[PDB]
Amino acid sequence: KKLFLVFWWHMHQPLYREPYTGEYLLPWTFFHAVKDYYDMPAYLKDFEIKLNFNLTPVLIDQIQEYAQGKAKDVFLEAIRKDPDDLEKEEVEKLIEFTKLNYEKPIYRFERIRELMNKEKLNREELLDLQTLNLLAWCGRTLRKDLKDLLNKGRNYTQEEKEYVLNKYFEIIKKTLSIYREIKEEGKGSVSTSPYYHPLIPILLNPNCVYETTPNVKIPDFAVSFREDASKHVELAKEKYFEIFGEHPVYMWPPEASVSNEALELYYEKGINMLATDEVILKNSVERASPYLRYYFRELISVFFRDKTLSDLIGFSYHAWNAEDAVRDFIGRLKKIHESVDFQPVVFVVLNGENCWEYYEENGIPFLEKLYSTLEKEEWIETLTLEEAMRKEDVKTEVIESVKAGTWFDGNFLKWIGNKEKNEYWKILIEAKKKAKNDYILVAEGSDWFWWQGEEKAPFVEVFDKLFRSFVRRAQE
Ligand SMILES: OC[C@H]1O[C@H](O[C@H]2[C@H](O)[C@@H](O)[C@@H](O[C@H]3[C@H](O)[C@@H](O)[C@@H](OC[C@H]4O[C@H](O[C@H]5[C@H](O)[C@@H](O)[C@@H](O)O[C@@H]5CO)[C@H](O)[C@@H](O)[C@@H]4O)O[C@@H]3CO)O[C@@H]2CO)[C@H](O)[C@@H](O)[C@@H]1O
Repeated sequence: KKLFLVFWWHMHQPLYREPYTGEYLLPWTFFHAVKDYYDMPAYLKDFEIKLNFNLTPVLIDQIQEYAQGKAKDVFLEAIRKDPDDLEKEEVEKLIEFTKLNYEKPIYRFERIRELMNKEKLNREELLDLQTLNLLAWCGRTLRKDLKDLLNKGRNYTQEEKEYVLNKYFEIIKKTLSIYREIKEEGKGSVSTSPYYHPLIPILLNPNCVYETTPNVKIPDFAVSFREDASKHVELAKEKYFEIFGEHPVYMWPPEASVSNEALELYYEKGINMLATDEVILKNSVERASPYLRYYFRELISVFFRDKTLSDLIGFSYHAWNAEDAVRDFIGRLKKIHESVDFQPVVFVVLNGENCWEYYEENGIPFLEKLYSTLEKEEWIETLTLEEAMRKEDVKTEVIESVKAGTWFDGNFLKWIGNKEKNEYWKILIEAKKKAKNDYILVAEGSDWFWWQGEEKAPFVEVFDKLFRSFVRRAQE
């Protein structure tokens, strides 16, 4: 009797490319490409397990632009320059970026602490600040190759910084090829999402928010977004086909977001399986075991992720010693294995790039220990999405209706339903009436609404500038 374990690592960035200048206004796609997007599939070269990945089309576009040398990334330009050529504004931006990342374990360099404690920085100090900001985002592969430069910790020269940059761009240029390779070798399945990561259930039917939050106020949806919902899915299928040569049959719904209407749309678009969150199952049925394959109206297969396990990795284990965290995770799988007489399917689904910056050494000791341990436990079989979809010796159940929601508490409150988020929707609704190009689709991405109307939010003004620039461009 096996336990079937399915990892599905979701990779996404909103479009940081300002449409009028072409400038990438934040470096997050670059930094997660060099830290996570190559290295997460690359674990499959060293560990004999299956791991699955979701890549959004808008992320793929940006990886392609960086790989082609075409991305004009304003923060990265300030890193590359000789410090003697740095603008006053660029020095301020380098300092602020460091301050915002300062407490993350991947920034634990003694030299960064000294530099931040200085009033004015000379050329040699700025070179270290530039290069250490680069090296903080070093991924597993290059932590081996650049080991000696990493152990320097200070006193970096322009030549050394340029060397690091060249190795980083080499990783980016190989990234889409590693996803093709692990897919063709059967080491994992690759899925995609509707193109700009929108909330499909809201685009199809804004009133579905009232299934979980009846007291919420929403704007007047005086225009239909239903055909845009279809476009996001269709364009995503075409982009995936561009990269991999086949149409996708698995999709990750952005924010785990499903509704009866959304599931019908994914079925109509030829999607054979998706996953969503355990809270949706709990809201939709009484007997909510997430260890079964579900069939929605015999049209599409649905798995519900194990929320506990997914959130342990995504939010809890950064605060743990790595061996203890692996012991805890394996112990939880053992208890699931002992708790049922059938073979349970255990979906672990979360973002593949967001939690690691908070782990010691970018979570590399944790993942290496976790993957090494899993590959030797003969009662665990990790599966591709294709294998999870086909497995005959699992329990199944038919489901006829779901209550619409997301993996955020089963509801949509992170993107709609307060004064400030509703103004964004009102802006989008009015722009849609006058839209003349697909930049309206860019503005439908979930990220813009995530950041709106939130205190904290690092670089909130940049996301607001991007959203409103896409809204403006869509009407020209
Ligand atoms: O400067 C701002 C900000 O920018 C950059 O962050 C990027 C991310 O790197 C990028 O991935 C993208 O983030 C979006 C995710 O792609 C999207 O999936 C969603 O992820 C949020 C988390 O969702 C789940 O967590 C849920 C819990 O499970 C549940 O308990 C409850 O807590 O709710 C959570 C959902 O809200 C996944 O489990 C978890 O792993 C995900 O992390 O939304 C993201 C935001 O739209 O885009 C952002 C920028 O928009 C930069 O990389 C980051 O450090 C920086 O602060």
